Amino acid sequence: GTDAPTEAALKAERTFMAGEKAKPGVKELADGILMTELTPGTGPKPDANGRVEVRYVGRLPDGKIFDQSTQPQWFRLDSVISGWTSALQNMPTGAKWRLVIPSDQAYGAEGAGDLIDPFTPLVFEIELIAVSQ
Repeated sequence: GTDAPTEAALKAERTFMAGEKAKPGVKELADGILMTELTPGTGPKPDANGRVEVRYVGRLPDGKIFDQSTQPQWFRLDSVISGWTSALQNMPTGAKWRLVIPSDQAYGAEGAGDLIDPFTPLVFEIELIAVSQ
């Protein structure tokens, strides 16, 4: 119910992100997003202004699920957090990816009220079911 000093919160985010970056098989995509491939795919990749149909689980660094799909769900890439916009352009239909997204590519300093604190990196597991224009 109260915010950690930026100094401490930023340090915690940086050490979390650096730890994830060092893990085996992790690829650093644009803008600091870290990807681990659970399952490869060989289908189409989405355009920056296209749509993705996904299953997903979104977690805080301590594991807490803050949002998840209940069925495959369509999103516009130009209308989601910027970490999805950039990272998912790399993702072929059929793949299952783990993404670790720095807070400046997610909800940043503002967070999401009391649901996501300022300076919180996010961990997603995403299955790409389909893409479209």
